[PDB]
Amino acid sequence: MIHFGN
Amino acid sequence: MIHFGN
Amino acid sequence: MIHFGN
Amino acid sequence: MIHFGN
Amino acid sequence: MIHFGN
Amino acid sequence: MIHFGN
Amino acid sequence: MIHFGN
Amino acid sequence: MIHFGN
Amino acid sequence: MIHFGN
Amino acid sequence: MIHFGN
Repeated sequence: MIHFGN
Repeated sequence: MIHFGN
Repeated sequence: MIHFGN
Repeated sequence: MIHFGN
Repeated sequence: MIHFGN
Repeated sequence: MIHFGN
Repeated sequence: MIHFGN
Repeated sequence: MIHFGN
Repeated sequence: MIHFGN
Repeated sequence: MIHFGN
């Protein structure tokens, strides 16, 4: 998983 | 998963 | 999954 | 996991 | 895990 | 750009 | 850019 | 840039 | 940049 | 930069 934000 | 935002 | 937005 | 944000 | 933020 | 392949 | 492959 | 591969 | 591979 | 590999 690459997660940017909320 | 690549997730940008909410 | 590539997800940009909400 | 790479996580930037909240 | 790489975590930047909260 | 989203690029999968070569 | 999101790039998977070569 | 998110790059997976070569 | 997030880079996995070569 | 986050770099995993060579």
